[PDB]
Amino acid sequence: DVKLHGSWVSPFNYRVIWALKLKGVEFEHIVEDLTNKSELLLKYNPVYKKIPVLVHGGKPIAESLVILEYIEETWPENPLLPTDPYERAMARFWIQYGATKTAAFGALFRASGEELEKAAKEVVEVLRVLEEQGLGDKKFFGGDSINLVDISFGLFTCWLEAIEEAAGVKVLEPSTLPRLHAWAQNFIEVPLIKENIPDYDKLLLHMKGVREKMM
Amino acid sequence: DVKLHGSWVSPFNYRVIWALKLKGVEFEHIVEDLTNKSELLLKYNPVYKKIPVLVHGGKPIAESLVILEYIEETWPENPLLPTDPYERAMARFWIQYGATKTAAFGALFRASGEELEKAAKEVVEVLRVLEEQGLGDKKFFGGDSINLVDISFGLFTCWLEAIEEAAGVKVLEPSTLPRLHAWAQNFIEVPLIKENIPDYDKLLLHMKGVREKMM
Ligand SMILES: [NH3+][C@@H](CCC(=O)N[C@@H](CSCC(=O)c1ccc(-c2ccccc2)cc1)C(=O)NCC(=O)O)C(=O)O
Ligand SMILES: [NH3+][C@@H](CCC(=O)N[C@@H](CSCC(=O)c1ccc(-c2ccccc2)cc1)C(=O)NCC(=O)O)C(=O)O
Repeated sequence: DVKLHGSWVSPFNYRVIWALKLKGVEFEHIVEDLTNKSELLLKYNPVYKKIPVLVHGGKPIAESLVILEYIEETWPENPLLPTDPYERAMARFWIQYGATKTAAFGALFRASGEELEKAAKEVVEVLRVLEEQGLGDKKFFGGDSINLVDISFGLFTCWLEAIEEAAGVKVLEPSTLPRLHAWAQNFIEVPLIKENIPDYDKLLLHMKGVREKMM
Repeated sequence: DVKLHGSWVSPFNYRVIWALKLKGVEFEHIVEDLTNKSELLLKYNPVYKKIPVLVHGGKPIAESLVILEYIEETWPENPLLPTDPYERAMARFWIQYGATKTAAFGALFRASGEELEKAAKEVVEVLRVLEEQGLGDKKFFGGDSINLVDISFGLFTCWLEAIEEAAGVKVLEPSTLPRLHAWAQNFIEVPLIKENIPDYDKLLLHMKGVREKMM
């Protein structure tokens, strides 16, 4: 009844896996080879031709953020968004902030030496705004347990760690971002996340290859 | 109780005016001078320092798309989104598509001659995807009346007309985009929109100035 066209390394696909597992929704995972996209992927997502794509009752939903809100509305038990409209607006605001700022991380795989240090400091400032104004003193973006905002920021955990190792730069460190670094550790320790993350060695190999391609 | 920090020309501010007027919500409009931003604007929107900003009960909500969803959740009567989760996901999908593709219009105020023709054809293709896959044969993106998707695309009416005149290029024409061109005319004729749009001559003057700045 539920199919997920995805991948073993995409952080965007993992957002959907986490949301489905938090809802207890059974699904079939269909791994796509992006160098030879299936006929179903091209039919289901003609606008972007990207994964993930959720297919529910044969109807497709593309774009991880759109999929996450569809899951929250379709399986409302175990809520992943607050009930209060102002708190829901703040959650959407921070999700949107992450979506817009994800592009700033691209420079980490394009710049060298004294230019790469500049890109890293700019990414630290993006994360500092998120830490100070978004997370604050809460354990998670969702308070005492993870919500759609934590899920949307999950790419800043093992994927960002792999990016830092591939590029030879440090961004999310405890001295510079104490609360965000503690959050990243707490997020990765949540059993649902711990049991559903790519193997670090395989993820690092993938990131080194993406960096090689972008020079 | 409701304040809107805005402007007389911003299409993003007009999205919020339309949503508030469709809900029958009384509000005070506070026009911001972006060359000398008020202390309230900087306090209410420290992340982006942009308008619009809605202030409801003294609590601020920045980003037009976030504001629109807050208005829909706070004043649920006269709904501006469908009830079905799949239809709601499609609405969010197209709103997101417009938000990402709005950047492609920037090239219309940066390119010249045989390069500007290329930027215009790329923008026509963005609109053709929206027309074929989003609007289809419906009168409005919301069916028989306007919804948040029509509101999000309202910038493709008089603002885009002004951009076409300022740059000397044609993008949204009836021969090339028959259904989208009919939609744009129908949208502008909705009494709520007709009574709440900037004066075209003033909007054109503003667009000519933005183009002069971007060369
Ligand atoms: N907006 C879409 C994006 C999906 C997408 O790009 N899908 C790719 C495959 S996944 C991309 C990925 O491997 C990747 C990995 C890590 C990051 C990352 C991590 C941390 C910090 C910053 C960046 C970002 C992206 C695709 O189908 N591609 C189609 C094709 O290329 O043919 C969504 O939200 O679903
Ligand atoms: N993501 C924000 C954007 C808001 C924004 O950019 N605000 C500007 C003022 S408005 C921008 C505008 O005048 C404008 C006009 C027309 C278009 C347009 C029209 C049609 C087709 C394509 C593009 C796009 C933008 C600001 O505060 N600026 C802060 C500052 O510059 O100091 C939102 O959705 O609220």
